[PDB]
Amino acid sequence: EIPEVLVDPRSRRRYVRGRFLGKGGFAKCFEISDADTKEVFAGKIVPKSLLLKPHQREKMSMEISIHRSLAHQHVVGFHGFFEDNDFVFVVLELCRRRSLLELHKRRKALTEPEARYYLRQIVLGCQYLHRNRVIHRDLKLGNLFLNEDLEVKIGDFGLATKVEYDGERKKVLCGTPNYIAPEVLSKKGHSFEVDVWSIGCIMYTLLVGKPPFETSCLKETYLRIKKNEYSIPKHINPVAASLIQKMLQTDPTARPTINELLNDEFFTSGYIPARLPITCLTIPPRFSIAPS
Ligand SMILES: C=CCn1c(=O)c2cnc(Nc3ccc(N4CCN(C)CC4)cc3)nc2n1-c1cccc(C(C)(C)O)n1
Ligand SMILES: [Zn+2]
Repeated sequence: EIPEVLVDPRSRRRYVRGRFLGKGGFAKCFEISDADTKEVFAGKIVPKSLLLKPHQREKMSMEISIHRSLAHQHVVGFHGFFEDNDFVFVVLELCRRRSLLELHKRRKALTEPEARYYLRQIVLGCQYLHRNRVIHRDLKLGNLFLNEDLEVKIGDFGLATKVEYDGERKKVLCGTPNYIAPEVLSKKGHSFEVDVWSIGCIMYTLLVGKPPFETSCLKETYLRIKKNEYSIPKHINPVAASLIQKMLQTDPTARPTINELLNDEFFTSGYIPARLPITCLTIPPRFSIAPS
């Protein structure tokens, strides 16, 4: 049973357990608030009872050690971690506007400048991660959180990995990513190109309003990722569709690096709003010059 109040004995801090946010893996997420500073955060509470096997305990440590080394405007802030007899608690930045998945749920297909707006911040954050030699490996709508200003914050570093040397090919991804890259499925080894693939899939879902490889059978969805079986609707811009085609290639050595993306015609030749109206959560924005 999760405690009503959580206390860290090294930093001397008390966080009051509040609203249930979401359930991921073993973890339960609750909005927690510091007794003294009156600051609210997102709290990831994992039960030790489900961390008895050292393999699962090591995963949690790897996830924390990776997340704590990350400081960026487009990454979910890390404020700490602590533990007790039965639980592991992680203290992270709380984004009150939830995640792009909620936005996708209500809004489905988004306007082209809205996608250009978010994709820029998803890339900027991922650029930071790749500069620090971190592969997220599970980039999806549900872990791209939005703060009050609707700026993207990447979170959920459970499937993340640090690249220890030049040209390293990770042979094992223990876990199941949402936008799983073909090299993961075919077990040929993988590197940074798996994140560009996820970004390509995310781009498709924001512009089209459904995932590129969604089938009833997830195993038949995997067959499609392998065969490169997708079709971009013809109502989608030929510049945006050309970027999706670049990012969704079975050959990882052919996908643009996280650094070349902001320099694609899709970004450089299109309107990228400086900020989005909070109405865009509910209503599609028109982006007009003046109001009649
Ligand atoms: C702490 C675990 C990972 N995580 C974060 O780092 C994070 C940061 N901000 C947020 N914000 C947030 C706020 C509210 C809500 N909900 C409000 C209640 N609704 C019923 C559903 C949506 C939702 C989010 N939420 C955050 N996280 C979060 C919270 C719930 C579920 C999940 C997943 C599904 C990725 O495990 N992640
Ligand atoms: Zn394993």
